[PDB]
Amino acid sequence: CQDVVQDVPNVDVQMLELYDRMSFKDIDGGVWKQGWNIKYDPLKYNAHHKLKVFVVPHSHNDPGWIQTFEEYYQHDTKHILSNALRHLHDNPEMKFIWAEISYFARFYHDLGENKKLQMKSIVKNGQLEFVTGGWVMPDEANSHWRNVLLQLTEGQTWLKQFMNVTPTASWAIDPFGHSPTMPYILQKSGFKNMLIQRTHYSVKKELAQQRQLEFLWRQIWDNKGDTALFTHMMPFYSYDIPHTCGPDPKVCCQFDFKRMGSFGLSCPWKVPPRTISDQNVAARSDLLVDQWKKKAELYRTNVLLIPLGDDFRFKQNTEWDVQRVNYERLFEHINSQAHFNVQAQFGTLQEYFDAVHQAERAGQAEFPTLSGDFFTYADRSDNYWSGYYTSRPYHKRMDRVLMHYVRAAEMLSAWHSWDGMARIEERLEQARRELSLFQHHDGITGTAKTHVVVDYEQRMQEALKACQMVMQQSVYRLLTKPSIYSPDFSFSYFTLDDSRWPGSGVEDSRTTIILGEDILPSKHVVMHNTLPHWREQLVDFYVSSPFVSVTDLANNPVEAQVSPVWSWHHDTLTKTIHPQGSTTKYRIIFKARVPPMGLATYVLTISDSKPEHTSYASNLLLRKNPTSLPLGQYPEDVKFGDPREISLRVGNGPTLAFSEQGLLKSIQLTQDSPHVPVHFKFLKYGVRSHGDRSGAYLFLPNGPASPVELGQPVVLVTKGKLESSVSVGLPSVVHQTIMRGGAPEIRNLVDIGSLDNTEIVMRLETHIDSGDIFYTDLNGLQFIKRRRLDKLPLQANYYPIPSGMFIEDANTRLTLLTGQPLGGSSLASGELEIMQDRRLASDDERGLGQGVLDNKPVLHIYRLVLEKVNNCVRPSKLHPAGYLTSAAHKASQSLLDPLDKFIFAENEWIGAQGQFGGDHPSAREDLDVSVMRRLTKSSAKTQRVGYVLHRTNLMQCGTPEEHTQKLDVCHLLPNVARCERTTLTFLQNLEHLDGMVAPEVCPMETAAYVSSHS
Ligand SMILES: [O-]S([O-])([O-])O[C@@H](CO)[C@H](O)C[S@+]1C[C@@H](O)[C@H](O)[C@H]1CO
Ligand SMILES: *[C@@H]1O[C@H](CO)[C@@H](O)[C@H](O)[C@H]1NC(C)=O
Ligand SMILES: [Zn+2]
Repeated sequence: CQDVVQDVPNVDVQMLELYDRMSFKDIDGGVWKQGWNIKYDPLKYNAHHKLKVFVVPHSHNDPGWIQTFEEYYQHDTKHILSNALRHLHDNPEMKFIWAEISYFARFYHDLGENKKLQMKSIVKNGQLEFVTGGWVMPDEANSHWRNVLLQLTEGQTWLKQFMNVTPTASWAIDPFGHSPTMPYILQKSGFKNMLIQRTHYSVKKELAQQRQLEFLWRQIWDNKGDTALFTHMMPFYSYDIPHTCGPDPKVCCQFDFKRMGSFGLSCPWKVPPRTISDQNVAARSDLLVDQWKKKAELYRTNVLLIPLGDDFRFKQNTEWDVQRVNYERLFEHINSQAHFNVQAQFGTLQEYFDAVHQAERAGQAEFPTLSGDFFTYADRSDNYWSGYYTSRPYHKRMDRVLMHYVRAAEMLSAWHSWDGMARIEERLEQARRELSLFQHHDGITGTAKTHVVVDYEQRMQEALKACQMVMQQSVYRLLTKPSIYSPDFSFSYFTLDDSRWPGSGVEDSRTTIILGEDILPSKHVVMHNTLPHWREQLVDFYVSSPFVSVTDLANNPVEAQVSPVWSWHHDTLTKTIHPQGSTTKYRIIFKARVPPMGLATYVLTISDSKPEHTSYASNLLLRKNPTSLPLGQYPEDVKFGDPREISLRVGNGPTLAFSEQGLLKSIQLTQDSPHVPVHFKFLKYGVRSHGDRSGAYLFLPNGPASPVELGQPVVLVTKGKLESSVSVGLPSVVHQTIMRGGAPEIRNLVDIGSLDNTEIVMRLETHIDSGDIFYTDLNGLQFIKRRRLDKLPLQANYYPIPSGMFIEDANTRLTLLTGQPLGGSSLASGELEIMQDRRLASDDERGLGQGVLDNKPVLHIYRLVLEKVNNCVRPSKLHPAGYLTSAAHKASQSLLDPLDKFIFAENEWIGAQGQFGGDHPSAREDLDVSVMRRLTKSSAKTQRVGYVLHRTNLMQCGTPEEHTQKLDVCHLLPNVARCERTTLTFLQNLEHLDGMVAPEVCPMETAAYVSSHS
């Protein structure tokens, strides 16, 4: 295994180092506004060395943006695909590339058999070529790598089954900045090449000057280069025709033949295209070839890529004709005029890359190596696209909830083969496709119109219901004696209980377990643990009495804590935000211990008085002018006091101190240690009153944030043996710090209300001497070093926080893990900050045509880990990566993949068993079974199950290793007949494994395996 910590890779271009050296000046470059006047030597190409030009027709089809997926399909995409089929069928030399398989599958399934056969023929013959082949072209900033892989697999599995092709070239022309997680996944999925477009204009200028727009993109920790993927970065401001033929858009616009008038389009540079004729073709070719030769100067081979397309293009038959015929007249002239020394033709993306590599193998070019990312993007001036790291945060959080539900449903149902009548494959395909759709770069990014966001939300709600159905049917089968198991596949044997989604204060969605002497004495509950190691976690349920005790199925008592159910209300009469307690529902909390990838059953029983093994939390309301808070049968009366500082400690965990406003002020790790200053603060950013306005995409603050005025907020303190917490009702946020014995959990119920042109940020202030360095993750896969640059504006220093961020000095680190992707930064030494929500009245001029005024309450979740790191073996000062500690990684897993909780719905569960998975190996803590998916339906004689195994890399800080068993996923199911290592999409077998054993993977590596069973 390569060492991912101690060896700094030697690359030609390292983006953090490049950023430190670049000046980012926004100077007027002439017709190429963000470049320079390109010069070329006419003698470079000649009879023996021609410029080969591939014009690649394309149509960018967003799966929802300004219209829903179905609206665009009916109004635009079905016509584009129908006319592409007709035009390509009738014109053998014409080509076209297609990226979004969600639309292609929606079209293909509605085609009659004759047309399906025609479509297969134009794909098999190379006229229509799929690029990437994912369900969507995903966002790369907020998306979790697991979902990037899910959507890639959904599209490529469809293509392999119906079109018999698997793309090896990727096309990503629209995500708003680019992540190295893409080449990581693509290279492990059989890809050989990829293309990107939206990178900072200063980066395009810098790389173009050095002819470094094509590079071998490797991961930041990869010393050897085995992760490298050839990448082509486009050079110009857009993927539209005016910015793809060459440097001067006023010229290139004249070669978009859809802009002459009858189509409702024109050239903003005020010179229109003119139909090519024998009388103007020589002058028109002179102009076009000059643009091509200038673009070719920015690259190293004699093969040039000229994309020809835009949003929802190639819709009308007349458009296909006007583009094709005019370009064919130009090719016939150009290719017959020896003085140009050019051979131009329509081509596909793969044809371009194959020709580039032929040139490379002939020794005509060598390419530079590069590591790093391409965030934060700016397309012009100071317009940095860091707003979408937070926009529509409710749906960003929903993404992570559904991510976990899809994994748990696929894993729980994989253990058995299911009859078709159970509809398991049907529900899982629906859930995978809705979650995959939301990965679109106008989905999770929060950049779609309001009614489109509603459509994505409704699709994800249906997907969550599908996952619940599959999970509860699977639990009933896994934990019932087989000769008693009697399923009705439409029945709800269990209901899921989720304490953090939608969340208290967001939706009253949780069911209360109703117990009573005259109705039902007890109730079975079951926890599922999707992670491959034994895990304990506190779990809570609502119950109708405070006198409840817990037992396991061997009837052993389990220690439990009962607390009240508190709900916060913005009281419009008293004008205060304060909590109300229930006098008939209570929370019972206990530690569940669950096997690796397994299940554990417990029983909740009512008694007429306080049970021996259940304790009750005390509650203290700190506020001036208190009023009583009765809690029914709850045995401890609520206490009151004026606001004051308070300190709490659960178990042997840290001691946390809080200000009189209910906000953390310090953390003391052990009995003797210092109370380390760590303070939470909420602030607000505004919008500029002149100049460019923030919107869904852009963050354009009117200066540093201002503190939210807190008034004298009401603070609720709950102190229990198993769980304690401090909650405070602040303007727009009920902020809660929860302690269970380790790093605290933070929950914010964020309701920005009607505060227009406001972005609410949560900041942590410490005295850690971090300087200008901080770390943020990329897609939940890796942590990258960031350097705050005071030569760039505030919004350029914001980065995506898809799952966590940290600051550190020689001795101390503070890590904030998140349960949802949000934007954040470290704007000063010792600080971390993360945006909670943003409400913006204005459109930001990127085509959305609206502000962001559809905010709704969202419950954000976090874990806050303060640690000593002076003993940790960390990368050297020049290494571009960082790595979590064991505690921080476990805290992130507690947010993203918590235990699932199931409540038995009927009165009696006949044949119930106490546990499933007790014999499953408990793997080392850095290893995860990211995906477990049965790949065959029940009629297949040879069943196949796919696994994606990922090992992260955790710092070595002095804790002895201990235990753990080797995990061989190929032997998790019985009767294994074969084990194969495959691409990550499961579509190609790469290695037949000796002894049917699937080896574990190295740190930072991900592998896929398929076991076959007879
Ligand atoms: O013409 S528009 O639609 O206003 O904007 C463009 C060219 O002007 C963009 O390239 C359309 S892209 C399409 C959509 O996926 C992105 O949200 C948009 C960000 O701007
Ligand atoms: C699928 O494509 C392969 C080549 O990639 C070809 O040999 C095969 O016949 C095609 N159809 C089948 C058999 O699946
Ligand atoms: Zn797009």
